[PDB]
Amino acid sequence: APEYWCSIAYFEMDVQVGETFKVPSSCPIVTVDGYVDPSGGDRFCLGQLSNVHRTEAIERARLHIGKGVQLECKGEGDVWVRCLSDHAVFVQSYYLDREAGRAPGDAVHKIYPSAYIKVFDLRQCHRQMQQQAATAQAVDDLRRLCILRMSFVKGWGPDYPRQSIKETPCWIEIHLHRALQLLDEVLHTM
Amino acid sequence: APEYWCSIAYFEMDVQVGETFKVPSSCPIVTVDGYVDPSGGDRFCLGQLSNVHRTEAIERARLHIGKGVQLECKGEGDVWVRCLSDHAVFVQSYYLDREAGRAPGDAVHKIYPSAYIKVFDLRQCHRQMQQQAATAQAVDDLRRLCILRMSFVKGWGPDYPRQSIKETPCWIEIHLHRALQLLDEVLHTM
Amino acid sequence: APEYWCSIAYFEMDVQVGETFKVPSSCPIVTVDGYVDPSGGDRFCLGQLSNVHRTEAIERARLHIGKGVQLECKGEGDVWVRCLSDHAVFVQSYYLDREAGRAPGDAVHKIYPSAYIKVFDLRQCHRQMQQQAATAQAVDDLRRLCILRMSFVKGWGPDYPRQSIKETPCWIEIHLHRALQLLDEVLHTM
Repeated sequence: APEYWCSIAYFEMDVQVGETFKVPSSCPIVTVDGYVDPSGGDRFCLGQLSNVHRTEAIERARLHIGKGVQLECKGEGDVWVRCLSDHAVFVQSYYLDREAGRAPGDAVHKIYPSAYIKVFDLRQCHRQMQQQAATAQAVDDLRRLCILRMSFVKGWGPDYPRQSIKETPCWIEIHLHRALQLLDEVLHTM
Repeated sequence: APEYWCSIAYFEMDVQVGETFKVPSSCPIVTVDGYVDPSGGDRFCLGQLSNVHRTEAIERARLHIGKGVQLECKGEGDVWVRCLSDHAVFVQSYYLDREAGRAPGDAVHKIYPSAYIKVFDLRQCHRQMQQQAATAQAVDDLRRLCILRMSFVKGWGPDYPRQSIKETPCWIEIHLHRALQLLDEVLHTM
Repeated sequence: APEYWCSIAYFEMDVQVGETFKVPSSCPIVTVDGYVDPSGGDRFCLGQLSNVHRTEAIERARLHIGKGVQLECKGEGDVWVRCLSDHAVFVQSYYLDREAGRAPGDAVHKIYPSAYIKVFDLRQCHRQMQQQAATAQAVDDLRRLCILRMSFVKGWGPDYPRQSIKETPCWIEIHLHRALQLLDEVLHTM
């Protein structure tokens, strides 16, 4: 159904750097690292990208993204993250929120090196959007359910010196295409 | 001749949001709405796009783009707009300027809900660019003749609190490819 | 090996304008000019691009890019520049630095009208990255070796009123794909 199972935008603080990477449905697994190969098919390298506003602090952090992470889509649209770098990663995920009994969105999840964790569930997502839309009928919030965000080196949130992800030196925002298609359908039945 | 009959860039105030959408010549009609399907072929959805600088005022306005508009290319490059939302749209068009006896560029045209209006004429455009180039010979101005701009919710101009389109919360700039090809030819005969 | 032998980003001061142009390996020669054809395959036109932050000074300079330059890839990845405009061009190239006995990066090279000069050598590049990486083992610097930058009208550097290229009204940054692939390999053997 989707041409690309996802599209990824990389940011350094509140600036988007480089262009959006679109992962074909033919690449179930995509790696995002600090390397430099621009060929980009099933691997999105952040090391060769320029940013005229880059600071030494951002360059310092980019040094630590190393092997980065692998994003894997299982089935129609279930998503898993595998932390390949030797530095912990920080993920914003509604699925992980629920699985931690944390209030929706009110949590940043630290994924340790070598960790292979599931970060999104399609069906759960579909159920939640229908219920959430239905309750609304009795889109900016609903779309966030189909998006994952990940900071590569600095954690953000309450117990950190950083209030928001846009305050981290290097992060990505992942748009789940199949999830968004379902949301589009839902929105039309409203 | 053109691969894409047009390319569209969406803005929120003076910031371009999302990437440029390119409409294949195979899609004579393209819809631009406030929905969220990212599949984008003959439909450019603005609802799923993020903007780290977005304000509540911009989110309020995006709420009103709804079904948006349809841009249709008739023949080689004649363009028509159909207002699908239940909110009026505001178009900058040299063709509409001439048809309103308004000074070139000195007008913003309000297109009401359900309205199906012609906003660009290829041949007129071709005639005007030749005459205008010829007079110049006796490119920033000439290219504007091949561009349409449209604000989705707020009108701008003299009788409005907004001086320019870049002051509106959500708008698009449409580049007419065939028109630009003709302009390129003209410029080489100068 | 590479799908695109290079990708080019255009800037006006410190703002990237338009999207990145990707040159297929099928187009050994690509022309970058001040014209307006958006078809862009083996020719990247800067004249039809908009920039809401553009100043009259930038428009004045864009007026002088005219026929611009041709970038040619000879063999696997040797690069030559041909100055087609009647205005001199200003290139940042490590290859040209070495050939001028200038300290790496500490030079801006003026290429005069009609000049057809070689600005990059693949093998030299490969040798330098290996040596440079090896010395480091005893990536932001290494990647610059695979990048060419060119200001179209204003020269920058010590003997000019402009300290950096991001201070020029119109310039491009060219990423050499094959060179970057070699660098990626090198980095993995570290």
